[PDB]
Amino acid sequence: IDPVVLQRRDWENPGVTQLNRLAAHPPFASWRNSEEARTDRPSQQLRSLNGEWRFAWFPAPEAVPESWLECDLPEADTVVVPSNWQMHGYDAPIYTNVTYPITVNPPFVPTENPTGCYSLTFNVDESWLQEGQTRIIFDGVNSAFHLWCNGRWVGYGQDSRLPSEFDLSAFLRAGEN
Amino acid sequence: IDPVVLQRRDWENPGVTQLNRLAAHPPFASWRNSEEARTDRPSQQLRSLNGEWRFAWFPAPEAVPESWLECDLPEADTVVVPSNWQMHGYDAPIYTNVTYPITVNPPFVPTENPTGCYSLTFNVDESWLQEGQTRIIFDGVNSAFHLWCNGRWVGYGQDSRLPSEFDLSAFLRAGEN
Ligand SMILES: [Mg+2]
Ligand SMILES: [Mg+2]
Repeated sequence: IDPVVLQRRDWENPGVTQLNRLAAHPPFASWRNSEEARTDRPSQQLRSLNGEWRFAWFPAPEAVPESWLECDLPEADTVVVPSNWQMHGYDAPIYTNVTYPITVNPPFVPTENPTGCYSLTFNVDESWLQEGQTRIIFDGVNSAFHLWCNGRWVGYGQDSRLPSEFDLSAFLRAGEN
Repeated sequence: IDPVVLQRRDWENPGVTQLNRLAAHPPFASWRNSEEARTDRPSQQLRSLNGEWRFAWFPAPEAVPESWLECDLPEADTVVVPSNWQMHGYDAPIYTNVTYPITVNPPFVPTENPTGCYSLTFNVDESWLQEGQTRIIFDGVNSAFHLWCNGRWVGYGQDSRLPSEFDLSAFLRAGEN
């Protein structure tokens, strides 16, 4: 995968902690019924994309083949999301206390940078696209990520412990995405 | 010019105020003689690049031809630097008090964005490149700029009223640059 994304190396620049990320806010559900809001019941406007996803491990972002942007890699596995890929055995989890698990050379990280390629094919109803705004919410991604929707680059996010949100309204189509 | 530079539009993103810019610091001259430092005499290690530069005006960054990176544009004039290009008559200076001179739509600016293409051919001695670090210092560039050296992209800067500095050690060659 290329070109601006690999050349710009946003994950080695503390001046770039996000690209195209929406403003942070308190928890939303966008109820269209007041009584459902009052009683804190599920909202039709808030969908979980949790469940079975496609996943492939790579030793570095340079190793990621371009075709992955367009379609599923045959060598990928089907895995549960949310998950830490170390818990599925793709590489080792590391326990260190104080000493960084990487060479201390800010803002640089090792060239061998384990890379998790997650993908999902899913439906979007036309009602969601005729009007209004459809965003995706990643509550936790460790430690940084680039996002594509239907082959098009959407954005980038950092901070493993807060939600990253991106407007997908111009990226989605009715049916399979 | 292209591809990552025009695609990223760093001049319409308050999250990117510089790329590859060096840390700010008090005025340096790197004297190699202490008596010279004491008397505040000129330093052979601090060279002015003020004087005659080549300049061309464009209505937008998109209209800048790729060739300008590699070689001088025949249509470019020879102008004095430092200068404001309005004072040379290339476009009009604007006096507004409170109301912004552009449509208030942060972080966006008009697609018609007057662009000043400056170039300089200059000598660097081998003594400068065999040892140590050679930086360029721009004390004031209004309002934002990309920098190339011998065709290769160096970095980007904002804030019109403070110096932007860049390491050219790896971009320069002995003789003409
Ligand atoms: Mg970064
Ligand atoms: Mg900017």
